[PDB]
Amino acid sequence: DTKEQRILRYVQQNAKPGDPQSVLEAIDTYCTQKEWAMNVGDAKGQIMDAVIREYSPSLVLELGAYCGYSAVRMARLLQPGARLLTMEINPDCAAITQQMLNFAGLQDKVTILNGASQDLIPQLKKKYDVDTLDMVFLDHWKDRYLPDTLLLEKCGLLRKGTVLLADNVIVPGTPDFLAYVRGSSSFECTHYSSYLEYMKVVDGLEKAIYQGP
Ligand SMILES: O=C(NCCCCc1cc2ccncc2s1)c1cc(-c2ccc(F)cc2)cc(O)c1O
Ligand SMILES: [Cl-]
Ligand SMILES: [Cl-]
Ligand SMILES: [Mg+2]
Repeated sequence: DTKEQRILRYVQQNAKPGDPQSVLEAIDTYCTQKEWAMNVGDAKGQIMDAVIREYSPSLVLELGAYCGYSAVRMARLLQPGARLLTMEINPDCAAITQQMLNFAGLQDKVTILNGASQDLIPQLKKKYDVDTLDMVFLDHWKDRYLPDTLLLEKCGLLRKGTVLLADNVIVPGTPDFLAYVRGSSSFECTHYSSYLEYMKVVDGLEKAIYQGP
């Protein structure tokens, strides 16, 4: 089996069904004690939580689900009726994410879209009945952060106040995205310095709030 399957099984055997906090703990324990994996982790997760609680978004888009750690993190804090759409290119990971959300009891809040962001973003309005997004979590290929931000704007999916929150802007890093949003009058940006998941290595989140054209 794969590392991702082992993380899912560990959750199934060491967390409580329907308890998202126990799911997060189990993943963080496994990834600390057994095998590193690219979940956002607890250090950066705490900053995500604070952001989610500040904005109480009704409709969140996530690029890059992986095993569902960030989707569980965000969905557990959503208000009733609020929704998360998460896009995952790897079908094995899409299936693990679905099972992770099922175990956590969050499946009614989250729709896991298996496919590439550059193919799926243009379908959001018509296919998934999206008007505009309240928040976007970027956690996919680091060289896609900038092109997908520009694609989101092109598609009319951003509104005044839409919050972009971007993982890994330091490690592995997303230099073009950071330079673009930080230099654009269409974004108000804040950096939240933290640590790479499960490591004593500096990383951070970028929050970039869209201001309109
Ligand atoms: O690559 C990372 N994350 C993206 C995986 C790409 C998955 C995709 C999902 C999807 C959905 C839709 N369209 C297209 C795509 S492409 C990543 C890597 C590290 C890291 C840090 C230090 C290391 F030494 C080694 C890895 C840490 C992280 O937190 C990451 O998130
Ligand atoms: Cl994650
Ligand atoms: Cl961590
Ligand atoms: Mg990441």
